[PDB]
Amino acid sequence: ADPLTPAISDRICKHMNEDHASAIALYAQVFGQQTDVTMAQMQAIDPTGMDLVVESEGGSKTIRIEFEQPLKDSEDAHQVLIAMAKQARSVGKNS
Amino acid sequence: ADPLTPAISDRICKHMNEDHASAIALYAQVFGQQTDVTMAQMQAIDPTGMDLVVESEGGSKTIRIEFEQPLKDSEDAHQVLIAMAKQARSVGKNS
Ligand code: HEM
Repeated sequence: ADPLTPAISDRICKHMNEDHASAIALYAQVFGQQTDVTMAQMQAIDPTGMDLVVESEGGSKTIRIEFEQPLKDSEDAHQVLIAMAKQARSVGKNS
Repeated sequence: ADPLTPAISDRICKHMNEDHASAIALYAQVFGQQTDVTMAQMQAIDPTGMDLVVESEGGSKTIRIEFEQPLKDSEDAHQVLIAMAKQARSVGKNS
């Protein structure tokens, strides 16, 4: 796969924001430890983490989630976004 | 997104077979109604369905799963592959 350039990041974030916004809000809630998330957007994803813009009652906040293991290409990014969505759905059941 | 040409199909199937083989076996079990699936591969995906090659004890069999609604582009393909994986994991619990 292609390495995680800012160009590739932009395209990943664009597609997540348009077609996977529910998953991003799950990331913000479970991995970002944010309580009453209204919506969340991905601003960037890079080898070591992702930057989320998170909306709630108190307005907007930017947070960073750091990955346990650095991403080496867009396939690593795919696998982590899949795994994080599954893990967040499991955790979000119990609050 | 790009329309579902055989070229795009080839690339989707290639990536599913290399990085999502577990999901394909779930498709074969739940949507293909195949019992003791050893492994499954995607041979083609087109606007109306997907062709799976499915290995079991009795050897190899090709099956077709037809989509309720035809796919119009690669994003539709993405959404159906995601949904089918989630649905198969739910069903596969109860046998
Ligand atoms: C050849 C291209 C692609 C294929 C074949 C593909 C296939 C899949 C499959 C099978 C899943 C379900 C995984 C599972 O539940 O086991 C999935 C999930 C996902 N993919 Fe892709 N994908 C592709 C490209 C992309 C791209 C370009 C992005 C983002 C920029 C992306 C983002 C995601 C996300 C976020 C999920 C999880 C969605 C959710 O949990 O609701 N995928 N993909």
